[PDB]
Amino acid sequence: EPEWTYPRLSCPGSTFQKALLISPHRFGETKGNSAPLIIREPFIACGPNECKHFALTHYAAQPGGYYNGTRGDRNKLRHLISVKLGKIPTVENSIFHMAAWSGSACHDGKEWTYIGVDGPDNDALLKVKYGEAYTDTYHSYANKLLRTQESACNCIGGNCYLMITDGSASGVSECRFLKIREGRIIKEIFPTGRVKHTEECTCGFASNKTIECACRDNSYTAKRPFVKLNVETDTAEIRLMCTDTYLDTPRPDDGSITGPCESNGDKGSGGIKGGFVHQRMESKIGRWYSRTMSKTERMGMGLYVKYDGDPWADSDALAFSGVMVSMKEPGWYSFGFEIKDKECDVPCIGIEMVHDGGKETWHSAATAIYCLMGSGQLLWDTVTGVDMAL
Amino acid sequence: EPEWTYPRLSCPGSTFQKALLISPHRFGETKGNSAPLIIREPFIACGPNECKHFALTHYAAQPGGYYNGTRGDRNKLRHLISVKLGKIPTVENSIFHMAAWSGSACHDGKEWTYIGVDGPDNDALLKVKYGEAYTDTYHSYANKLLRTQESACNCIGGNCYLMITDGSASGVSECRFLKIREGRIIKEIFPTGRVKHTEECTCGFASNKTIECACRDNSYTAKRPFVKLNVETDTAEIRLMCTDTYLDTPRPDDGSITGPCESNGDKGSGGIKGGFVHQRMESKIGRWYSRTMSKTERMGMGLYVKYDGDPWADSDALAFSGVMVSMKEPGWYSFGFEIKDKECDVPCIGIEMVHDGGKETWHSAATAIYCLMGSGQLLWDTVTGVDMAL
Amino acid sequence: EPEWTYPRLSCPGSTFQKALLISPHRFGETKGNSAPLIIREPFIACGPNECKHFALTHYAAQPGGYYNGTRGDRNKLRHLISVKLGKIPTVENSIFHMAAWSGSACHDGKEWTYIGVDGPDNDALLKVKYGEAYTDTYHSYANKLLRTQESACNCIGGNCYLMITDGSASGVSECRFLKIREGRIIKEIFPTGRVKHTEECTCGFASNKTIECACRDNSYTAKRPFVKLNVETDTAEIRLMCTDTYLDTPRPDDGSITGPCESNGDKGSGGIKGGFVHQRMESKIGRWYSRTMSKTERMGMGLYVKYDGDPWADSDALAFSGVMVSMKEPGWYSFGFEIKDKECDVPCIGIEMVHDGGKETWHSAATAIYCLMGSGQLLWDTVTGVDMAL
Amino acid sequence: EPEWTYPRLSCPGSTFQKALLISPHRFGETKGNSAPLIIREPFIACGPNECKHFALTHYAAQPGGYYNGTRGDRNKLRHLISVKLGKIPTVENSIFHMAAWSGSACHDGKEWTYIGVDGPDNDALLKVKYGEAYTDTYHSYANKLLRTQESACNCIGGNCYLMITDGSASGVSECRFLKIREGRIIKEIFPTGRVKHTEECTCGFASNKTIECACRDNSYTAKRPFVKLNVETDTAEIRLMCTDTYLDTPRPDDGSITGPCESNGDKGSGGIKGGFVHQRMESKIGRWYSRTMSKTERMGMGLYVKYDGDPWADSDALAFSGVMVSMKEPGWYSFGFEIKDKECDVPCIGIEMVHDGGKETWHSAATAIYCLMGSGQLLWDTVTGVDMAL
Ligand SMILES: *[C@@H]1O[C@H](CO)[C@@H](O[C@@H]2O[C@H](CO)[C@@H](O)[C@H](O)[C@H]2NC(C)=O)[C@H](O)[C@H]1NC(C)=O
Ligand SMILES: *[C@@H]1O[C@H](CO)[C@@H](O[C@@H]2O[C@H](CO)[C@@H](O)[C@H](O)[C@H]2NC(C)=O)[C@H](O)[C@H]1NC(C)=O
Ligand SMILES: *[C@@H]1O[C@H](CO)[C@@H](O[C@@H]2O[C@H](CO)[C@@H](O)[C@H](O)[C@H]2NC(C)=O)[C@H](O)[C@H]1NC(C)=O
Ligand SMILES: *[C@@H]1O[C@H](CO)[C@@H](O[C@@H]2O[C@H](CO)[C@@H](O)[C@H](O)[C@H]2NC(C)=O)[C@H](O)[C@H]1NC(C)=O
Ligand SMILES: *[C@@H]1O[C@H](CO)[C@@H](O)[C@H](O)[C@H]1NC(C)=O
Ligand SMILES: *[C@@H]1O[C@H](CO)[C@@H](O)[C@H](O)[C@H]1NC(C)=O
Ligand SMILES: *[C@H]1O[C@H](CO)[C@@H](O)[C@H](O)[C@H]1NC(C)=O
Ligand SMILES: *[C@H]1O[C@H](CO)[C@@H](O)[C@H](O)[C@H]1NC(C)=O
Ligand SMILES: [Ca+2]
Ligand SMILES: [Ca+2]
Ligand SMILES: [Ca+2]
Ligand SMILES: [Ca+2]
Repeated sequence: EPEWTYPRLSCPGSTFQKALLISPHRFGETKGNSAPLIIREPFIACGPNECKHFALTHYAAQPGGYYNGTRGDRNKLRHLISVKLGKIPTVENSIFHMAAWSGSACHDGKEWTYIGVDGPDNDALLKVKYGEAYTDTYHSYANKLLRTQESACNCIGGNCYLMITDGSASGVSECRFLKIREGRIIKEIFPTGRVKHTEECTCGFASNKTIECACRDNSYTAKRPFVKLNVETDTAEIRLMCTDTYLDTPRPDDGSITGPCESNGDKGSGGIKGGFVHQRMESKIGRWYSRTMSKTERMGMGLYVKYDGDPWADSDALAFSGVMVSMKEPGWYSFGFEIKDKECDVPCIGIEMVHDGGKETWHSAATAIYCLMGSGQLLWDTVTGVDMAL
Repeated sequence: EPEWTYPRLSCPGSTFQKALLISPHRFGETKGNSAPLIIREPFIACGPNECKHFALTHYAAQPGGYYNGTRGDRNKLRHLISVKLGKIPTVENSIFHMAAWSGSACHDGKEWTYIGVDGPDNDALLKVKYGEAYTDTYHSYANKLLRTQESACNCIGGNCYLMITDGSASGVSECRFLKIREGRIIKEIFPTGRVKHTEECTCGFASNKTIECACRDNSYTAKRPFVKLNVETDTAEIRLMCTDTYLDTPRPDDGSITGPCESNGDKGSGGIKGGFVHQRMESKIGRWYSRTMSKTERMGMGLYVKYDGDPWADSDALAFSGVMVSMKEPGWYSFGFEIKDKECDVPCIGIEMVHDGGKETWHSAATAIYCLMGSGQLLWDTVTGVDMAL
Repeated sequence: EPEWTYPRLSCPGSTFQKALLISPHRFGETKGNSAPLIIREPFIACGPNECKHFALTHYAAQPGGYYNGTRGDRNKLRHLISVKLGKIPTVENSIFHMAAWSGSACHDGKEWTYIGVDGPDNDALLKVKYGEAYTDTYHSYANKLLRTQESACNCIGGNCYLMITDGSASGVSECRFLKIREGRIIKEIFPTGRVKHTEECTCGFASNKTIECACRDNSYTAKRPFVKLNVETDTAEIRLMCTDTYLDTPRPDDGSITGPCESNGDKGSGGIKGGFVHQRMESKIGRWYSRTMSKTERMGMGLYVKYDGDPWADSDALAFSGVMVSMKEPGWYSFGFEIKDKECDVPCIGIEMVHDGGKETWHSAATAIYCLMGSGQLLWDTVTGVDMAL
Repeated sequence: EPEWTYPRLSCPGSTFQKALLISPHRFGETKGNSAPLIIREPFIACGPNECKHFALTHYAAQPGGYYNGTRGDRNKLRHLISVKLGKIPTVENSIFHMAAWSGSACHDGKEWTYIGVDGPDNDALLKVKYGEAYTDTYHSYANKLLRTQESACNCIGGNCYLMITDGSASGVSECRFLKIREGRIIKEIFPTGRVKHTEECTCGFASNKTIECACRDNSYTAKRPFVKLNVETDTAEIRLMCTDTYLDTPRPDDGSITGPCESNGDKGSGGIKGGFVHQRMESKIGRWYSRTMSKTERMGMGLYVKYDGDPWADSDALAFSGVMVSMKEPGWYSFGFEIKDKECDVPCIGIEMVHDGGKETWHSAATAIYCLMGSGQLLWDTVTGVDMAL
């Protein structure tokens, strides 16, 4: 007491449903009296007792006078913040963890590990925090743009596993994994296989033995690089997802990429972080994923699922499981996370819904949550409700 | 450590008194600096250590720019929120539990169960949350409009009981009860008797054996359907309240519905959720109710009591027990709840006091609280103090 | 664990010093973004682990549109609120305990007892709350204006003692004391002696055997009625303070009231709640008191002290101990309270500094605190810093 | 349960890195809805479970109407406030500890000791608070201007050590040390050596036996007086730092003060509080310092380190260890502090970054934090991001 946490069997269920919308800019009107933080790249991570809603803030509020620059990704002001999930992340509700323009976090059963990358592009620095204490750092190994998941890391028996990558956004970016224990990096993991470009991995436990991630290739393909990480041997291998249902944005028509599973295909350049989460059952594994409704634009978000098989080798289309966000609403980064029920884990997907009015106004996001619950089919979609002119 | 909660004997007392007003829009002036949430359908539920003040928000604040739509009931933005009772439910104080346009919640002695219905009208979805975890769902069975109590559910020995209903607002709505244990629906209960139309049940423990509810018939009668639910056999029966003191709004004159207790009578169309709470004594049960002072309008709120007898068979008027809200002030939904003292339970009735300026402006509500305390007669009424023009 | 608290010997020291200013209207400008609550009658009460700053709010903020009425004492909106001492009592920081236009509170070692009087003037009602639960009430016994201390009640071995009074503001008001245990009134105490008019008692422990109070006579004298309450026999006696240093406002010149100690003297009509607190030493008792610098107006506040003797019988002038508030700053109600150090009690006096611009604007107060600390003499005075035009 | 705290070996690491910015005035726009407090002289102190971010407020917010006076140092409104480190210090987040225009604070492993000086210049008063209780005071001994550290005090085994000083800002200010146990001054320590002028000491543990301080001489020299305080014998000695790298501002060129280590040299008038913190290793001690990048202005802040030797006798330059704040940004007071990891201590330096637009506008500050973490070289600087016109 407290004990290390481990992945458990998932809670019973067979469909996702609309759970919760965090839409702080519903309160950002000039007529209003609130101060929602301007953010992007939200994610959620849960421990034994609570869930935290994290994001990267531009250290500015709406309404405010610092909108200029909020459409960019990196600067000296960007910070990793969080609130307890369900609270509106305002100036006062939020806590500022560390300076960061790329982030992650995960609870190991005893304490929170927070991860923030900042610094100049060519020599950025990953900083590790354990509770209140800054405990370790890790250096840029390709001197291009060291960065991390923008979603939860994953802990088992006190060992927290984290994806990082470094390299050109439009070229080679070979990722690695760090094994972090009580805030200190105790092992590096160098993946083999199809390693050309892997970033913004969304990772979870397929079992006590294996972590899988669905990631983004920003240069070469609209198929998602798919990591299989063995946590017993601390080794990782990556291959493209073979599914005809290409999960990236942009992407070509489903199934249109000819040749073997590793064929890159058309419209590979560009990308989006994608949602992915495991439903671990006694004798099968459900893999849930999300992608935009639009093939080319960050609009809408659909849910998909496949049980079992080998994602590296199966071209089978994923089963379309419902519209979480209609194509009329923005659908940007998405991520997986799991909530800890008393005796089982509940898989969820979160969706960043960015308010984009161009660089001439503020630029921020709402966060929508869908979770496995009950049976049947997914019933309702999510709108942000935000009018950017107000 | 902790243990399951059970209803106890009520604390001594023989009259209700004005306890507390939560009037958030006292701070919603355009000249002000506050952000009260636009809400309706408030209710309260307490556990061993705290009381939570719940409501359904339209995800908008006053002052703000999203007033349009706030007089409606169902949309994709409504959420179940809560604060600790005594705190002003603002943007920042509140926590958002889940997407919902109909709600309930209750503590079982160990944890909170949160209940929220959303989805499309003809295929709505009840969602169950236990602590942070989404644990179960229940589907529309009439495919008309699945909905729930808008007040506390009732747990005993870990089993929480909840009214749901489904059907046309102007036709048949046959309710059901769900037995829910640690977030999971473990039994469905199909009531017998007068089941024609039952919705918005206000329920509480008459004893360790019986839950009773005072509900709303929105189409056929101004008498309230009265549920008796046997918690040992998990069976329920419903009959109209026979009291001449009809508790719904609108309603005809007291005693004017002639014939046997089950006669429906006139002005049965329409209705209102009604307050109801038990005073449990050693060999005597007090039943306390509230109804608007106006027969046709949602204005005022009066308190009533009757001891013992059979509400199904007794035509005698309930005893008038004080003006909680004068006819000059709004009196909308009302509900019962119990606060846990060290060794006994304190029964209370809460009153939604809606600020209604029609659809061209904001639409929200204050909450007044009356509790059993001391002896004598109820001494003072409650006003919201809100000028909607400000 | 936890244990009942008892008064202990005071911490070492021989002078008071400026400790803390709570001045919420420093943040109430129309140019600002805060919401301090409009309040009056502040007081402080401490338990084993924290101090709470209480006050009676008009349920309105500055800036705001409900200034009209905030110069009055009683209405249906007035509420007892509190924050942890050191926090600014704004809309969001404060917690609303109960409806009340007269108040008190005290911790008994295990739990908080909150006291609120509301209702119509001729039949007001004292309500008792223990933790979150409403537990008891007490009725108007003179049907004129039931009211209470506007400062902390006093608990010993679980027994909490409270002054109340009832009667005309300009006539007879015979006070009583209630003995309250775990939120329920278990004994009434009817004082003997000079009982004509006693209100707004400021009470504390002279020892484990005796509570003393310095109170206000609003009709007959500028001497303060002085209560001696024996907590072992639950009996109380009241006599006027004999000191030439008349502690009320208005008052005549010091020492100018001729005749025996009970002589009423000139300028008896009108009054002000006064500060009073005990310094309990091994073999002597220090009584600390406060009164306005002005003889006739609520301006300034000076500190006074006398060790030992019989306040009923000693005409000796109190030793003037320093200016806490200069005569250029407002000085309204004042009160005593004690902070619990690890092994000893620290005596303090708090001062209500009202911002009074007349009934045509807002009307509220800052709170200044002085405490026994170290030796020597009192060094610095307190200003509110507030410009009422902003 | 809990036990007294002691300094431990420092966590491993060999460079500082940018950790966290607290820039409250990023939200202080007139177009905004926030209320950052106007503050100066921030510092940080951590205990076993949390770090507190302290400052001295002028009891005014931005935006607000009390800017006039905020560029001054001493008045009757200044207060020591704090938030949990990571929270934005606003009107509502902050807590007000006591009236003070000079401050300090530290945790002893069981409880917080708060230190605040106020009163008139020629008769100021140091006040000690332990938890909620005011426990002790210490009087002006030179009757010129009693003042204290503006940074954390240092506790070991329950004994907390604190620098105080008193004297003319432009003449002799002979400091003293107070030994404080559970809020009470149990010993005075009179330093020997070069005691001419010592103020604003930044102190920390070199070991279980020795506290060291880097201080400010405001009249005679740009070398920092360096205190060595033996905590076992309770004796202290002071000598100028001999390093060519003069740490004060203003200062002449490095190494340009000729003669023996004790030579005062030129441009000694004026000064600035300087950062200083220990890296304790098994057989090696790291001393980390900060000084402005400008020789004459409060602009920029650079980090420096030197291992071992005797700071009193060593003229060798400290090693430059990175630009924490470039010369383009304000660099005012700086201070050291330590965060408690599970088993080791993390040394940090904080930097006050003042927003100075002169006396015709508001005057306040951000706080930048750098901590020991990882290896390599310090990688990124800090900006406030504040446009004072907004
Ligand atoms: C992963 O391993 C953990 C630890 O072995 C498994 O958790 C245990 O499950 C058993 C049976 O359910 C319990 O009796 C233990 O108390 C659990 N250990 C704990 C809580 O620390 C977990 O089930 C495994 N995950 C799987 C099999 O998916
Ligand atoms: C309902 O049943 C519960 C459980 O049997 C009763 O609670 C017990 O009350 C007795 C004293 O009356 C206590 O000594 C027990 O410790 C209680 N048990 C629990 C589990 O709380 C409860 O009193 C019953 N309620 C009514 C109204 O009779
Ligand atoms: C009032 O009575 C209480 C209870 O008898 C006294 O508190 C005790 O003091 C002794 C000696 O200081 C301790 O050993 C006990 O533990 C205390 N009892 C507690 C803490 O419950 C208290 O000193 C008395 N007040 C006086 C004498 O002024
Ligand atoms: C200063 O002294 C304390 C107390 O002796 C040291 O703390 C102990 O450290 C050992 C291991 O190094 C632990 O096993 C003990 O439990 C610790 N005791 C306490 C009371 O904390 C501390 O290490 C010393 N600091 C330095 C820098 O040597
Ligand atoms: C508010 O929204 C509704 C959509 O149902 C629309 O019909 C109505 O015109 C809107 N009101 C205004 C003022 O635009
Ligand atoms: C601010 O206050 C000072 C008092 O020291 C006064 O001299 C000055 O004129 C004031 N400024 C304004 C703009 O009134
Ligand atoms: C910010 O926007 C302004 C307005 O066009 C532009 O002039 C300026 O160059 C921009 N600066 C940055 C850093 O984006
Ligand atoms: C409030 O003030 C207005 C303005 O003079 C006055 O007309 C009205 O009678 C007042 N009402 C109350 C209740 O004080
Ligand atoms: Ca791509
Ligand atoms: Ca009806
Ligand atoms: Ca008088
Ligand atoms: Ca100098």
